[PDB]
Amino acid sequence: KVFGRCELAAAMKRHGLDNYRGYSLGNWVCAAKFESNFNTQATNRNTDGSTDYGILQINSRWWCNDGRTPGSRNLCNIPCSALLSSDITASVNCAKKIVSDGNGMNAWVAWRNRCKGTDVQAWIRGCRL
Ligand SMILES: [Cl-]
Ligand SMILES: [Cl-]
Ligand code: NA
Ligand code: NA
Repeated sequence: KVFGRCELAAAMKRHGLDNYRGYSLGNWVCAAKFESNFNTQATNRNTDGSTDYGILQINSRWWCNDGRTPGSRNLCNIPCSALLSSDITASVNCAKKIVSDGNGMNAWVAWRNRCKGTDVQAWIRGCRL
């Protein structure tokens, strides 16, 4: 599924991401825009052989099992394919674990380079939340 900006904001809000670990909603929307262009089916392969999955581009080196990333962990305890669902629950629940791991949203390189230090509230302006 390709979400609209406000539709995604609402879904993330219902799933408890608004101010989760002090990151306001616009941060999560901004990260999703630049990671996946709001497409839940996005995948991208990394040089190390790991793959990033879903709206928030969660990596198979640490967080999910795809059966093809040798020596990897599965800290969210989920198949990576679950991250591609139109239902964002699994992505959101895993993202809460990642953002809690010490580095905050800096775990998402697109957030650090494209969102951090910008007016992120612009990403939810106009939305009915
Ligand atoms: Cl694997
Ligand atoms: Cl980037
Ligand atoms: Na994801
Ligand atoms: Na893995």
